[PDB]
Amino acid sequence: HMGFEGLADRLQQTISKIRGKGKVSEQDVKEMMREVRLALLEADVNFKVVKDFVKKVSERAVGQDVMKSLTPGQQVIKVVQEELTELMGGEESKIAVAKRPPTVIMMVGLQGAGKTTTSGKLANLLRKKHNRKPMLVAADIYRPAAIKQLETLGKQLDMPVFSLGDQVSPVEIAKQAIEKAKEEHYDYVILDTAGRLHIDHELMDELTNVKEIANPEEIFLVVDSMTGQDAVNVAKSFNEQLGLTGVVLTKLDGDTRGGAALSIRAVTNTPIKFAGLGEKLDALEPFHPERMASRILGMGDTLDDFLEQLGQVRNMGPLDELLQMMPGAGKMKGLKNIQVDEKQLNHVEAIIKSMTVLEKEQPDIINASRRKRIAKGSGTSVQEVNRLLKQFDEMKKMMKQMT
RNA sequence: GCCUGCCUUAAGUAAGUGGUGUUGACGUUUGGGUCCUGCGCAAUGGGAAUUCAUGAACCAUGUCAGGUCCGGAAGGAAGCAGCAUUAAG
Ligand SMILES: Nc1nc2c(ncn2[C@@H]2O[C@H](COP(=O)(O)OP(=O)(O)O)[C@@H](OP(=O)(O)OP(=O)(O)O)[C@H]2O)c(=O)[nH]1
Repeated sequence: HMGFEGLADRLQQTISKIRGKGKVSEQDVKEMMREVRLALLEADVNFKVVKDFVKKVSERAVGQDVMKSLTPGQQVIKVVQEELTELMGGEESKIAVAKRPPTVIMMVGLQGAGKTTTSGKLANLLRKKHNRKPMLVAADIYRPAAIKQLETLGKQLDMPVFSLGDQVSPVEIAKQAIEKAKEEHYDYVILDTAGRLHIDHELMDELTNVKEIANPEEIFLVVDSMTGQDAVNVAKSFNEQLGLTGVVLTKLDGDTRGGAALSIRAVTNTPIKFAGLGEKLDALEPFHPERMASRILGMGDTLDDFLEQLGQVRNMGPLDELLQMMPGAGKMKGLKNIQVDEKQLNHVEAIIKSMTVLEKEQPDIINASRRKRIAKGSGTSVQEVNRLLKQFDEMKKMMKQMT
């Protein structure tokens, strides 16, 4: 949904020049790449990653006109898209599933990254998308309000939150937590671990002790996307002093650059598994490097009863499959239209639910005063009613043309 | 010119056949209608005033899905299928 908006803005005007011109020249690719290189540098992408990326794209883009003279510029875009995709990890990296339940997932990171919130988001995702039965664990004893924060999120999910207070070691908390999860048949155990503002020795000593007693199948670093290269460095230090298997990037809804997301793989070899997209518990999505690459480049992929079904499936029934979300991402690339219904759509739905069942079955049976009364009940005098009838006639004509 | 025809014109006179009344307004006239035609009517039939179940988008029906507005809040609010829902079938 969210992220990278600033890099896109920059790239997409240089992309404009090449896409329109089918012809590929030595000077054209050089020029596009100079702009691409400046945009990646200003987005705080790792410096070595930039210089390697500009090299591999430019090499492929001048054998590509030799590759193909058909749709040549649209070929240059496909190379950039393919390299952006590899740069953010090849393909979706799915959650591990232990051979024997429970799967123990360790959440680590620095204070303020979003550990505690993301723990709750991941539990939520495991139950809704995968039909799992998770358990949250309170292993950060070093701040007050930390436990109560997790417990509060747990009460909104109806999921247990294991805690022994703040006078007991996190090694013991993790141990008992995992054994209760075995006895009571919980699929997943999510450990919310400690952390101050900066790494120290007595953070890593504790985290290695917890890994030891817990033998986790996944160790996720939760890291703030808006910190750019500082996030890449936090990743490097965690991956070296214990083992990371994954990364959760938080606060993409405030990250217009994307430096961290374009750099984590190449510097640490750790894959990005999820993105946080907001404060609520349901703002977590799997990281899909194709679709972000496509995003960055502006590249995509009974009349009354039918109206009621369209209103149900369009207003609150959003959620397509078979790459429907991928081709419809960003309003299907905007579609050259800057107007959304919103309250206009709400008024259209209110005008739609202004007629009887017979009027819904036969829309042409309404007399002039017959839907003058309906317009008085709806709020638009004749304008909304006649626009709705014109739209229904246009939809009928389109259905007759399609059939 | 009835010598034959005035038989159709002022009674009949009589053999043949089923009956029948006139002094009696009699009675052995047994069995049928005894107003057929207009006035005020009552067996009897045809459609009834009124009885029990169901029924108006606006358009008469109390809040009688909701959305807009007045309002940080609430109520008025297609009272749309359901409710009393009538006379209208
Ligand atoms: N917009 C957005 N926010 C996220 C996201 N993930 C986490 N946060 C926010 O970051 C802040 C830290 O979250 P925690 O859950 O406490 O992280 P921690 O355990 O690592 O300390 C929280 O709010 P906070 O403490 O109130 O933030 P602030 O007031 O310090 O700025 C949280 O709402 C995300 O994906 N999008």
